[PDB]
Amino acid sequence: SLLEFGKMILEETGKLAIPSYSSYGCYCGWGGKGTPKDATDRCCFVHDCCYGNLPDCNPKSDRYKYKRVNGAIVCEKGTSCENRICECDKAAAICFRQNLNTYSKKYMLYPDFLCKGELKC
Ligand SMILES: O=c1ccc2ccccc2o1
Repeated sequence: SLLEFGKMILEETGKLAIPSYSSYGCYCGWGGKGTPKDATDRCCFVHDCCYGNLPDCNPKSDRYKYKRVNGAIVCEKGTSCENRICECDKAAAICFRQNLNTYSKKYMLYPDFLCKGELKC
């Protein structure tokens, strides 16, 4: 759920999901359309696509458990949906950590109309 995901984000990046990643670019927070604005926005695009592969699951509210072995995020086994949502989130968190050096504040509260172009998953 958005509860575990936000906790991963904070531990990885040191930033708070809201509002650091809830209104960033074209895909972080609104789901959305357009061409990802940067690496971090690409993390969100892929994350959205990951959730998109789980039609019969509920990522926002289904809670899962995860632990950290040597700092590494480890998804604990739960239901099938829980295992897969965790992996989707785990990947986004790492992706965010990997692109921290490039995170830009000019993309916060990005206006919707500036999100143009297309990109399928
Ligand atoms: O798209 C979202 C995702 C999570 C969330 C949590 C609190 C308030 C607003 C939110 O919007």
